[PDB]
Amino acid sequence: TFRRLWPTIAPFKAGLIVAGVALILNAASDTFMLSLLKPLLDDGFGKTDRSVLVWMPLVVIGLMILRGITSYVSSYCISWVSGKVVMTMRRRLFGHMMGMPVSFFDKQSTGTLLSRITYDSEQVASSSSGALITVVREGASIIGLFIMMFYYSWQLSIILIVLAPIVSIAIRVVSKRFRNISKNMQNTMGQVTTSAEQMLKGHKEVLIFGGQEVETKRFDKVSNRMRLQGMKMVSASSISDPIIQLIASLALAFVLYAASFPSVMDSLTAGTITVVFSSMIALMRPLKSLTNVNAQFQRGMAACQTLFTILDSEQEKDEGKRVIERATGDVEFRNVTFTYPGRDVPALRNINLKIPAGKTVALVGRSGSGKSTIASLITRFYDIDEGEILMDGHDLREYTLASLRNQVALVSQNVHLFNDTVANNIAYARTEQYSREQIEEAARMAYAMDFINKMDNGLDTVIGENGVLLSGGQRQRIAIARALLRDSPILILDEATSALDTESERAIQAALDELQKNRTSLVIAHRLSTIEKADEIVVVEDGVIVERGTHNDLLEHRG
Amino acid sequence: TFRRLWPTIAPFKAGLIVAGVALILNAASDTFMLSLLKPLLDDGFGKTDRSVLVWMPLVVIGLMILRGITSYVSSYCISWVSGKVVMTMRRRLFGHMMGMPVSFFDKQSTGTLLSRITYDSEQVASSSSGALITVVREGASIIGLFIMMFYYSWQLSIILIVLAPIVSIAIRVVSKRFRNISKNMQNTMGQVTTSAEQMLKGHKEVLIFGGQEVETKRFDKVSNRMRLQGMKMVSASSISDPIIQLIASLALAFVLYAASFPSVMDSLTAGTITVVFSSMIALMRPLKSLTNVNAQFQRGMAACQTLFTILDSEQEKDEGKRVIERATGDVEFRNVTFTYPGRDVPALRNINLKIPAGKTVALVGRSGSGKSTIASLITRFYDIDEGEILMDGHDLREYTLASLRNQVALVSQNVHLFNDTVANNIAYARTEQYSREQIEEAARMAYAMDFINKMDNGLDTVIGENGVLLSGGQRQRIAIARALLRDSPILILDEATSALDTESERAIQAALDELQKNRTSLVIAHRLSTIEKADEIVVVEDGVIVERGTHNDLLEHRG
Repeated sequence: TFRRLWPTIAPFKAGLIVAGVALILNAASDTFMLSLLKPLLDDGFGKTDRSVLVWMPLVVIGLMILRGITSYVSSYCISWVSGKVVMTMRRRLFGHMMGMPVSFFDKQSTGTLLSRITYDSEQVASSSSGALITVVREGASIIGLFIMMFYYSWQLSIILIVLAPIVSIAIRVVSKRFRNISKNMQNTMGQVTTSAEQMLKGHKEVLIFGGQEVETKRFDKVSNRMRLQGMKMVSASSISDPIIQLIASLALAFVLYAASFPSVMDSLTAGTITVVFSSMIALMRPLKSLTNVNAQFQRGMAACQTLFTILDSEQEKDEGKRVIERATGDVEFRNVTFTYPGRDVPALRNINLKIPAGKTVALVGRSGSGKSTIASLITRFYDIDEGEILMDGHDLREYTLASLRNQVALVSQNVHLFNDTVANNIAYARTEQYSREQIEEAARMAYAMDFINKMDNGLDTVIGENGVLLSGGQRQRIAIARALLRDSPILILDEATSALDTESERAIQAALDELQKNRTSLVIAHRLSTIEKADEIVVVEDGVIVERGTHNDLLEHRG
Repeated sequence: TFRRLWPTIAPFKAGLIVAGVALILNAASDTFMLSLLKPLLDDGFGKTDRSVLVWMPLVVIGLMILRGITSYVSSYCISWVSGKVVMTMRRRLFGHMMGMPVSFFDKQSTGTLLSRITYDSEQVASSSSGALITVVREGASIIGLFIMMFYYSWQLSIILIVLAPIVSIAIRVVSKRFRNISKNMQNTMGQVTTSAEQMLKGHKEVLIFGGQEVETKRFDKVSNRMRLQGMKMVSASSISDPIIQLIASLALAFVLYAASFPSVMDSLTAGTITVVFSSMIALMRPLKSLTNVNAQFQRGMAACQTLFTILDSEQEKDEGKRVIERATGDVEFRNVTFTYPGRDVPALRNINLKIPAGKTVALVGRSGSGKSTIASLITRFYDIDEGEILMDGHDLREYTLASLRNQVALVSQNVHLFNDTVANNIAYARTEQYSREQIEEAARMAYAMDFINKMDNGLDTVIGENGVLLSGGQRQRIAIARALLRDSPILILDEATSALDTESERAIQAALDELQKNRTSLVIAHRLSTIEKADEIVVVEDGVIVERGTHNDLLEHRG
């Protein structure tokens, strides 16, 4: 559809104006070097022996150099525009693809968003610039060749002028029919594609009931209608072209029949008719692509709408005003009722959970009904429907988002590490605020000094590209060292650690002893020792607090 | 890298030797339709004549009819070899790909499995058949046009054949340099795509930190590098074209200077010189492709080499011959030593564990070591390293794989449903052995009658993905109904989720109680009522049996 896109190319228009003087030159050079077909035959190899046959070959050489150099300039400057738009679109999306809440990143898409940064944004300028190369370097060949016709042989050019709309709407209708057939058949191809994934995700339960022979018997019928539909796909694709040339041949027939009548004879020399009937052979490529511009200018921008919607899809709400510096004060929950987006069950009911300042609450129960969510409302990953989450006597909504998240530090075995150095992975963000010395002492206080110094460079190894690929407990330890460097006043540990820890449980426990000597800890917990050590165990499941009592009374219910 | 695919393509030779004569004809028809230029510019508009102008258009149609319907035949009858060789690869793979053990599916190759059936296989005949299209058509166009030039003008055709290798090797070397550049540029683009994926995947941690201006800056830098390497992509791609046309223009000047170098030359009429030159403007299309045949045919079979490897990978071993009808006898684990495939850390220690006849033994402890693992070896998913597993006085190596897994019916929350109808979903691979009345009895006995009837078509409805869709508890119901349909003596059952139940758990426990009144059961325990309703308990965690005693002594450990 007609669109805007233009502010994103406006400062990069000096490369597009050069694409208005380097692609017209391309058609001008493949036309003028088709205009040399009349001196070469009429005068060169006809009337005269030579002395125009020696002027011409240098002029061809020069004419192709003119094509080639300006073809390179065209394909370079159009690509410069397409690169400083693809770059400008990827960056603007990525700046908008980090302000959106966690709601959109889960559920809605997992890997599509790399398609909408790598593939879909590549196709914005790979099929809209291809629709601007075509509309000039083959959209000017039409004008140049028609000017050739009018200049050389005007009298038969009128009939081909009447002819072009006819050939044009013929291309349009056959292309429309082919597009219709392919568009109907591709979805049915996709269904039989999903059949294989059904049979291949479930190697278990296809193998546990001995259904291999039956599944092959059915996949026979699936492959058959996979291939019989691609048959009609390729047949419809390859029946258009022959029809296209057939109609174009029907022209070379009409103009040739017109060339039989005496009226036109005596007005065409040896070179003129050749320039003409060569120009026609040439007209069949540009036209074929000029009427297909709306098949690329549309499809490219039709795909571009997907990334133009996420660009305007609303970010995560930031109406906060107060920049909390440090919140060692009490954490409180007040009638906190919340539902996950795209669901219906109220995950949390009316809940009150007064955390003491510096004491750790243990959240027992693996049913996962309001368990994992309870920290998410603190981090504001998912927002709050009803209630009030008091931090230092104000709701989280009042505080600024950045300051809020600065206070809390999510520490879990499944902490995702980055492509940087280990030292800056620890001191990620505010790299000027924290020196290397403080990072090293934090690694000491985390019992993580070993895992950093064990490596070759030690201080600044690459952690990204599986330089060490630290294990789950080790990533837990690097996350602790992150927290100790940050001194995050409120901690939330998921504590998904369930694998055996060869004194990395001792490391973890001494670590959280440091983390919870001061600073709060709303810890989802599995390790029963720390749970018993928790000062106020609060098992919370089924949307409500099951109990607010320590392990002296946790044996009630599951225990 | 030479063929081999010939056995799989051989019986569909009728389409190949029809496409071969429907492409040599296609080349010869163009060739003959340029040859026709000489009558039109030597006999028609040279010496005055109209008789050679009335039949001309007619022999341009019929020649164009010949191209058109010959191109259609070639594109169809070559798609009939490229259809029955992409299909014959998919069937043979998927019939072999259900043979390889579940070890290969999990964490060795999981998401690429669909690609090597859908994507890769199509590129084994979409670019190796392109060789046959562009080594017969455009490979015979060269021969036809050279024959034309010999028939018309030997004097410059000899030097044309002298230069043809020069243009050809020039194209080869320039394309080689382009390919070499593009390989490294592709590598860089992929690496930076992974860098972006790192940022996006960790959005939870990339929010809980302070502020995303640092990561926006890094993304700006690496997007700049993407664009700066796309610059080199396009530059290498667009130096090739102008270089090829420039060299060919060197010949479009060498022969033209030879046309004036001796007094012998210039004896070529307007028709002959037009036929020759035009023939040359033409040769510049087939050559560009004949020199790049190995660029596609070796980018063809090379992918088919991967498909040949996955075709020739070792399917799961079956050597036993005892076709057990029913595992009534007790089953024993005896000092089983085994580790997960792809990994070398041992998972199972020497364990002596017997299943009593018609009774159940449960597994406790969420360490994940030897509970989901030990559930697999009874079904012979991963074979033992050492330590015989005994069923009814025999061993796993002794039994037939199909008969061995016939016994074990697996019930789990993560059970996957085939996209067939429910009547064959329950009785899958057993359609002839069961009557429909039996599945209605099985549905009401399993208490799945509610889920069956609540659907619109109900008894005969569709159930899988791309169907009516179901929830996890209903998946447990369809699985217990699956098991209840006759043979399930050695029950392996998940019971690992403990999802909330709206009296569903009463139905699950009652149905599995009916199924366990006879028939043995190994249950991973999450619901402790079944632990209480257990003949024996063997808490398995930290890689070994910890206590093979009932719930009277289980509370000594975690509980």
